[PDB]
Amino acid sequence: GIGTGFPFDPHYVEVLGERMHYVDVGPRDGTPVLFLHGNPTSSYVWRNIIPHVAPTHRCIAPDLIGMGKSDKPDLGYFFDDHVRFMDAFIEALGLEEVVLVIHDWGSALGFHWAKRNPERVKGIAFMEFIRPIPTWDEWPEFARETFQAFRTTDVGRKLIIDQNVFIEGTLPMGVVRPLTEVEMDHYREPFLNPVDREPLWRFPNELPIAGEPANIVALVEEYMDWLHQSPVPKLLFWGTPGVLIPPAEAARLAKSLPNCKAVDIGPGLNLLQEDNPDLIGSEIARWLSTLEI
Ligand SMILES: CN(C)c1ccc2c(-c3cc(C(=O)NCCOCCOCCCCNS(C)(=O)=O)ccc3C(=O)O)c3ccc(=[N+](C)C)cc-3oc2c1
Repeated sequence: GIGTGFPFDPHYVEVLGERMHYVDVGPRDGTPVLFLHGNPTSSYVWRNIIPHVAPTHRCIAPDLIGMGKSDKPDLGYFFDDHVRFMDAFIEALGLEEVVLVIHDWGSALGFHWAKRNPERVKGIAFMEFIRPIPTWDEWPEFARETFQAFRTTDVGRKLIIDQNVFIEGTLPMGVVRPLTEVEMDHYREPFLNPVDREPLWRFPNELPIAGEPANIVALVEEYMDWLHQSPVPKLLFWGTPGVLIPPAEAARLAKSLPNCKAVDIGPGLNLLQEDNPDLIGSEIARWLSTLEI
C-alpha cells in the first residue's frame, strides 16, 4: 500500500512576518535536499519520497505561503508573492548549497531561484514542471475548456473559490490511481474555507499559456534558456500521458538539456509522486551519490 500518513514533526520559521511550515528530517550535516511542492498540494505530496532520501541526506520540505500548515496572509498569491516568501524562507533557514527536488509550481520557484543563484545549486530533480505553453493546443484536450474557464474571474473563481473544484476534481484528475479518503482529507485540510483557496485560483491564472501573463512567460523562458545551457546535474521524471510534460516533450528535453537523466515512471498525469513514489524516491537517492555534495 502507498503510504497515506504524514508522520513528520512540525517545524516553523517566521518569514516576512508570516509563519511558514516545513518538514526537516535526515542527518544534519552534508548538503540538504530542498523539496518544493506546487498546486494544489503541500509537503504531503513528498510524504513517500522523502523516506528514500532521509536515511543519508537532510530533507527540507516547506509548505508554500497560504498552503499546507503555513500561515494564510491576505495576499493575491501571485507568483511574485511566492518568490519573495521562498527567497526569504531559504535565507531564514541559513541554507547555503542545496539540491532541488521540485514539482509543478514549486519547479518554477526552484528554477527561478537556481537561475539567480547558480553557484548554490548542486543538482535539480524535477517532474511535471512549468514550461511555456505556446498555444492552447499544447494543453491536454481533456482538461482544456476547464482551464480556460479557470482563467476567468467569474466562472473561474466560482468553480475554484466557491465550489473547490480544484481540490475535489482537478486534483484526482491529476492522478492515475485512485486516492483514498484519508489522502483526500489531507489535501482538503488547508482549504476548508473558500477564503483559503485564493492561491488555488491565482496559480492556474499565472500559467504561461498563449503569451499570458506576459511577465510569467518571460520569466519562465529565461530559466528555460538557462536550463538549456547550464551544466547543473538534472534528473527528470515523466509519465504517460502526463499533463504539463507530455512524453514527446520529455524525450526532447532528455537530449537538449546538458547532464540530464530522464526516468519513465509508467502511467502518470500531474502528481507523479502519487503514481510511483518508490521509483521516484529510490532514483533520487541513487542519483545523489553521483553528485559532489
Ligand atoms: C473525484 N473525481 C474523480 C472527480 C473528478 C472530476 C470532478 C469535477 C470536474 C473536474 C474537471 C476538471 O478539474 N478538469 C481539469 C482537470 O484536469 C487537469 C489535470 O491536471 C492538472 C493538475 C494540476 C496542475 N496544477 S497547476 C500547474 O494547474 O497549478 C472537469 C469537469 C468536472 C465535472 O464534474 O464535470 C467536478 C466539477 C464540479 C464539481 N462541483 C461543482 C462541486 C465537482 C466535481 O467533482 C469531480 C470529481
